[PDB]
Amino acid sequence: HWGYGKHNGPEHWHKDFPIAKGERQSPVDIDTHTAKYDPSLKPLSVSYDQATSLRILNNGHAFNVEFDDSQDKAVLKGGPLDGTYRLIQFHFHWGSLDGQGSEHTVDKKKYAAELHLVHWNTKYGDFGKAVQQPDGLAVLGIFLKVGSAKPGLQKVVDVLDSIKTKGKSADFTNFDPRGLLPESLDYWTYPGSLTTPPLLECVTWIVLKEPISVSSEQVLKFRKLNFNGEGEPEELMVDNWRPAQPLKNRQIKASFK
Ligand SMILES: Cc1c(F)c(F)c(S(N)(=O)=O)c(F)c1F
Ligand SMILES: Cc1c(F)c(F)c(S(N)(=O)=O)c(F)c1F
Ligand SMILES: OC[C@H]1O[C@@H](O)[C@H](O)[C@@H](O)[C@@H]1O
Ligand SMILES: OC[C@H]1O[C@H](O)[C@H](O)[C@@H](O)[C@@H]1O
Ligand SMILES: [Zn+2]
Repeated sequence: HWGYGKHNGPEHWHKDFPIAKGERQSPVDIDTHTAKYDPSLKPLSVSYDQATSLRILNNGHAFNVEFDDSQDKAVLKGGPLDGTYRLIQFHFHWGSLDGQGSEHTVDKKKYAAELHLVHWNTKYGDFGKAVQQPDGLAVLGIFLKVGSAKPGLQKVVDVLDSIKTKGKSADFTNFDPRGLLPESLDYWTYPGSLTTPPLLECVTWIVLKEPISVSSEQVLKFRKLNFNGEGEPEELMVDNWRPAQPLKNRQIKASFK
């Protein structure tokens, strides 16, 4: 199966997922000087007050915190979005060292990690139908830099020892994803894709400008996870990021003047 190593990583994915070389791939470098303020963007609304987290899963690529998306409990609206997008899961991408790990870059600068809150457009009824649509998904991306600890991340950090290997899961109820946001909702937006196989071109990306700060100890615990299953030789789960892809016929728009 696909992964992030030399023999199954991003440079190999196109052989089984030809859209990897498509017209709308993610991530991209965000050139902050070329990005243009867009007055047509509406105010962004992140409404997570009623979110219901359920479970945390090591899927052999990253870990996903899953939400009850059987109703509009936690939604993203506004900004570039037409309609309501329901939160289904979040996960991260991170590096083996603090100088890399993010998928998007900002004027080519790589952050230590990147958080993705994944939402699907409710007009399509289920995530599976949504990923057959050009506007099926919205991913809210948040950069992580290493500095002071992020208190709202610590519950995630502390459960990782129980999901060390691929296929392990644990209860993860009553987690509030609002604690993972920065203060400002200033953002850049562009049309793109999943950054993992199957690389489907369904995503409106909304990437926040303000990083969150996490401590070195927090990110070091991400790096103790394993790509491998239980019993198998240890392969540390690090560098699970795809590099920036060609911008092609796209423009990045900014929410801020
Ligand atoms: C043995 C092997 C590969 F060489 C490979 F390139 C990929 S791919 N294109 O998905 O990255 C695989 F899934 C795989 F199992
Ligand atoms: C199922 C799934 C992923 F595994 C994933 F990694 C992403 S990503 N990195 O583009 O945020 C998604 F949007 C997504 F829907
Ligand atoms: O033709 C002018 C238009 O060009 C487009 O590429 C830009 O996105 C618009 O902001 C601009 O008004
Ligand atoms: O909120 C996520 C999780 O945080 C801590 O692990 C709590 O002990 C647990 O009860 C909860 O599910
Ligand atoms: Zn992701």
